[PDB]
Amino acid sequence: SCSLNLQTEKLCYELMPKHIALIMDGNRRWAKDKGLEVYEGHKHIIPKLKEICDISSKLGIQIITAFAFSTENWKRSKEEVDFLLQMFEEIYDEFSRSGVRVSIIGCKSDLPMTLQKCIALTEETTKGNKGLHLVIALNYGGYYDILQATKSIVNKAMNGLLDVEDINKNLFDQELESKCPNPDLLIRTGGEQRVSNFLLWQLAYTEFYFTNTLFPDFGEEDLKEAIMNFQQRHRRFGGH
Amino acid sequence: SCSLNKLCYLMPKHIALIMDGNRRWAKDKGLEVYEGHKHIIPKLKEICDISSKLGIQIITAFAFSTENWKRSKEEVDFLLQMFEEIYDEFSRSGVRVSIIGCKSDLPMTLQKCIALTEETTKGNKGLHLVIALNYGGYYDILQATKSIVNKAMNGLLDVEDINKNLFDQELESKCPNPDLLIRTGGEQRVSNFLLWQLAYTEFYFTNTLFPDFGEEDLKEAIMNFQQRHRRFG
Ligand SMILES: C=C(C)CCOP(=O)(O)OP(=O)(O)O
Ligand SMILES: C=C(C)CCOP(=O)(O)OP(=O)(O)O
Ligand SMILES: CC(C)=CCSP(=O)(O)OP(=O)(O)O
Ligand SMILES: CC(C)=CCSP(=O)(O)OP(=O)(O)O
Ligand SMILES: [Mg+2]
Ligand SMILES: [Mg+2]
Repeated sequence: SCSLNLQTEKLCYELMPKHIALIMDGNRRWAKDKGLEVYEGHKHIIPKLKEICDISSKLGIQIITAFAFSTENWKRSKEEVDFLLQMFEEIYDEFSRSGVRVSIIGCKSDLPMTLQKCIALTEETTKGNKGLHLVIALNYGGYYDILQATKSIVNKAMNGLLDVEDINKNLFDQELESKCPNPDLLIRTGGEQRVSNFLLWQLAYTEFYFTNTLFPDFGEEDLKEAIMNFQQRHRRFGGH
Repeated sequence: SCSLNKLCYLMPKHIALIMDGNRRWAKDKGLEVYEGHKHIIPKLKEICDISSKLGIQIITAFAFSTENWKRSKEEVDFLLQMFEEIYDEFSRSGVRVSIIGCKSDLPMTLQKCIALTEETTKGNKGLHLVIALNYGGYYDILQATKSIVNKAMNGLLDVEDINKNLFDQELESKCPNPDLLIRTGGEQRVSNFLLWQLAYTEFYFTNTLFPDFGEEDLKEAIMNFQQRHRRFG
């Protein structure tokens, strides 16, 4: 039995985006066009990311969720997967002495135990920082987030900790790994115009911004153009 | 315990459609806002006839979201009343028509027009038109979860059986998912439409207001889609 008409206003959104989501596309192409190995360009993810957080933090942006590794690029090249997972360990060097709090969402339990330790250390070292919250989606996906939230709700219902009539938008928010407040703005570099199983639940009323700029070329100027674009946009949330 | 590493998804088989821009179309032409909404169903029928000729098999169209209840009483009543016209426009066409959404919130009269429209068209072999009325992506994922929870409490599945396939079969919009999404009206957002189903869908946004969306705008969108597929495939 369903009822949705007189139900409440329950939306985790909104001149400055509080939360920006980011899909970092274009790295392999950027190596080719300049000439370097495709190893490179992937080298620029972490420095660019630190740079983006610096600019963003200065502007008043409070959260950034960055899409590093989906559940689908486990089937990219055998050599390229082993490279990227080991390179992300250098998160520790770049962020551990910053004002940046750092969390990782995804199925951590399937990664190299080395990487599991680096993530736990990076999370604990930065947990007290008062600055901008940087969430890194690693071995994450939209289907994944919704399914694990569902198993967790099913398990509670089987142990009498809730019933079917408790299952609503707030309950589901509390079980998902990416929580309120949801992204006001999604930025995808690299020219593709889709979400590719990143967030799904969370994007319900996000403003989308797509650019052809490859990610290593995405500098302060490009980021300000994205934020000005967003500020020109009229958000109605289904109303008038 | 999680473990990670689709019998869904050049001519798109399933198109998803967000029919936005009706009030601004009216107001620009000096017309009352309700003149805009009177073009929704006729335009949608016209788009079904064009799509059927192109080989498209499914269209899922956003007619009323769970958030549109926030407009004025006058605007809501006109729309729920106007959607009874679905019976007139489609009962004697070649389109097969289904409605997704929480029907029990609607006026009992509209519930009857809907049930009659589904009944009279159920045998049509042509294009399948799915109309999302009082629908939302939040709603659809929540109702799929409650259904999964009740199966568990009746001993029909374990938590370790919960996966992408089981979840798809509980949702109101099922596989195959939309290949292409077309949103008229100029805005770049999905507005709580088919959240789970759009994971790999191509997003096509256009400034053309819905009452102006014609055959050539539709052919341009499909041509964009075919270009994207050569690029990222
Ligand atoms: C599987 C393919 C085609 C390459 C993956 O590239 P991304 O990680 O950028 O994701 P999509 O291009 O598929 O959206
Ligand atoms: C029935 C439809 C097409 C809902 C989306 O249109 P809206 O006008 O409600 O979307 P927003 O601009 O408010 O996000
Ligand atoms: C998804 C990740 C890790 C990076 C996105 S950039 P890429 O490596 O997929 O490079 P291209 O899109 O092929 O140019
Ligand atoms: C189809 C419905 C009910 C809404 C989408 S069109 P609209 O009423 O939102 O018109 P505007 O976006 O206000 O121009
Ligand atoms: Mg890519
Ligand atoms: Mg609108």
